[PDB]
Amino acid sequence: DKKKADDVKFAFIPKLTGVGFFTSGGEGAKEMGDKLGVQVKYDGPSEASVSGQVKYINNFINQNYDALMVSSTSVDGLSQSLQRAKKKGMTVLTWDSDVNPKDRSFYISQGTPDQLANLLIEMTSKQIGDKGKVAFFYSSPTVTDQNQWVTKAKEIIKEKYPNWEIVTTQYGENNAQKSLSVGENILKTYPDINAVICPDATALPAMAQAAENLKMDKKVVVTGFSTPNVMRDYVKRGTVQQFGLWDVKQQGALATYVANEIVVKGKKLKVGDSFEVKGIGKVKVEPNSIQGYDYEAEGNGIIVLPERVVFTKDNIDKYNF
Ligand SMILES: C[C@@]1(O)OC[C@H](O)C1(O)O
Ligand SMILES: [Cl-]
Repeated sequence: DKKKADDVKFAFIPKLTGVGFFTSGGEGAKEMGDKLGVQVKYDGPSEASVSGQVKYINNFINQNYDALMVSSTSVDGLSQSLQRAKKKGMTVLTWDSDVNPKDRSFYISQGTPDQLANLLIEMTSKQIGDKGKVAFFYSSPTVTDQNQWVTKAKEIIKEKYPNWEIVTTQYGENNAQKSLSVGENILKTYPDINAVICPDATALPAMAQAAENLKMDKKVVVTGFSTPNVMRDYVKRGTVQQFGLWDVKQQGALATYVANEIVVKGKKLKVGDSFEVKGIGKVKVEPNSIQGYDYEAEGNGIIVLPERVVFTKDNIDKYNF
């Protein structure tokens, strides 16, 4: 091995704290840290901003952390600080939301844009059919992950659902209050809207709540991505019939596991490599091209979760995160 477990520390950084998705991801990363005998600190800003993330990243670098695992608010905004981390000899991973691939080594991904876009579209089309007015409602027009998925989803919709119109795209800024206001405004301005597609953990519950507040629940289809602990009662009331995610606790755990392989065990992971992690399953390192990127380099790539999850009333109580 390259190191001893007790001498290392890893930083697990969310887009922001105080959102169930991120708390649960952090719990998974920390639990795996405990299982491996390595220290993992979960911390980040309380609002989603590039400058906030840069401040935390700089602090972790300056405290001589061995690895950073970040879900990014930006494609390029973290580049300078992540490059500084790499130069210091730190291992830089992303999870959830990627950065420019040259600025990290591995991205621990919940799925490709095609996988996730097809999920959003299929969950919607099962409920509204091939004709309707739809809106997209998510965090921000610049965040890496959601824009990768939505760009793909819009491409698929234009071709495969020519009788859908995307009437609007709105942003809730990872903020519950803003998201509720925006969601209510969608219903007030487009009272005949058929579905709102919400690939953001804050926008989706806000949209469900907006529908309930305005007595449009069960008239408008609301689907997207969020955590089951946040969505459970909306599903049981029937306001949301189905929505998607993936095991975010295992995602955080996988990030810690990979950091441990690299930093403690001294493994040199390459595209094409594969391994198994108990409680997660078999995973492999894929090229950056699976995300649409044009960059490849030795020891750089994407590790995708084996499965995603579609939650309905039939399985909502099978998941705790
Ligand atoms: C769950 C999600 O869609 O919302 C916040 C996360 O960063 C996410 O994965 O994009
Ligand atoms: Cl619905």
